[PDB]
Amino acid sequence: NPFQFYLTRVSGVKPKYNSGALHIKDILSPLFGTLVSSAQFNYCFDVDWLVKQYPPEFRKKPILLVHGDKREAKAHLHAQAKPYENISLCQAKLDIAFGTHHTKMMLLLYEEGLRVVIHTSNLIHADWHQKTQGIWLSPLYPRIADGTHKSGESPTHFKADLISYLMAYNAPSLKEWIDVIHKHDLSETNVYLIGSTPGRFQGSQKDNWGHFRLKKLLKDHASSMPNAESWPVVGQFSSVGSLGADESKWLCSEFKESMLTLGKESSSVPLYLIYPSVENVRTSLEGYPAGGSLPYSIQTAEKQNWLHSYFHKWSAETSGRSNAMPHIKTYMRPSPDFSKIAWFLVTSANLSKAAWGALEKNGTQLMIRSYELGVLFLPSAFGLDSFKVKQKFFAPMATFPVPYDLPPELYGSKDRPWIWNIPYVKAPDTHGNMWVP
Ligand SMILES: Cc1ccc(C(=O)O)c(C(=O)O)c1
Repeated sequence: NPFQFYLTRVSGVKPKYNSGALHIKDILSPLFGTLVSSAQFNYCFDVDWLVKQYPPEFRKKPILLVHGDKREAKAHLHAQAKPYENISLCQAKLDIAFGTHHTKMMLLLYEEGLRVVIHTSNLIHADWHQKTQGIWLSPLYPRIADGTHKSGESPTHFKADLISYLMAYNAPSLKEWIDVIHKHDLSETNVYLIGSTPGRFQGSQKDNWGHFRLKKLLKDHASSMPNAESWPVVGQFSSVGSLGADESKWLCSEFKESMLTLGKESSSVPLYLIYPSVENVRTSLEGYPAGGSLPYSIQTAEKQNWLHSYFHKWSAETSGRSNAMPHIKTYMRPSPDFSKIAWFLVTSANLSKAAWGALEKNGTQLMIRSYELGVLFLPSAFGLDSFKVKQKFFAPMATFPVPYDLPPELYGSKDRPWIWNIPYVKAPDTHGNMWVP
């Protein structure tokens, strides 16, 4: 395949559904490279568990943990890392309130080159056990020979864009990784980087991040087709923020507007949002505890009941993962019959203004609260006009492996979105348990 898009291994499904899936131990294996140093960007870490995922021969190499924790939470992370003298920490600044360091990325420096992994999983056992998660693996990037002056840049601008993303941290430990990236040849990269970083961006800087970055890439590197108004937008996520009193406040006015962009010329487009129902969670491999990783609060949900008419069940027969609750986040643009897609994005970004950005000051300023990162697959970057949808995820390689079922199925009249902080006590889950948060 050209795409290098993988799901994580799921315990408790038949082995055919893990054929070609990746566990964290596979990513860190000596088969992927002879590790010299690594950086782990994430939200949540179990350091004892993380260190055991590295092969023993690599377990003492330097590891940088890039996190967003403050106050008592920051102290706990430092206490976790203290027994491991090779572990350094970088606290990403979060100077806008209610922001999160949500980016999930590995930088892996080898004797043979450099690899970048952009994925969706926290660095805890539960996130790699029975969930649907997504991974993009970069090629092995060779070092540019000293004395040679080359850009090492790809047609998607990935090298400069990744450096720009890291520069926004203003962190000395990350300037070291910027210098590593500068020394490597990333020209084989066929995906576009879509990041979010905290700030208030005006003028052209608006196009650097969040949903305006997606809009700019779709304008410059995708083309509109006849009947484009008939091509739906699909968003699929594990958390929902406060979107406003109706769809015109943000969802259908600016978020959907960016996602429906195609080409440079200047809405009826259907919007499908995929988010687990209570029933999906109750009968999952984990049962109700899967809902601990599906944060949608009752306080937020009750403000926006209009939103739930957009909601569609989680179903993933194609990858054997209907019962592996999603922590992956994906966005894509299928054709009216769902047989082709105009693009596909895997990202950390949930359905949230904090992640994607919200316009302020009469539309002159894009405000983002959080760090997010994803990769965008555009047909043009592969010499194609569209991607065919892979019929069965694990069975021409111009076919993109969409990990869940199409078309998405609307919630039934008695279905409700999973809301994590209310009790579910009238029907036991897979393990015979009730949920009382
Ligand atoms: C509210 C929140 C906080 C952290 C995460 C995460 O990094 O897992 C999530 C998620 O992605 O569901 C959601």
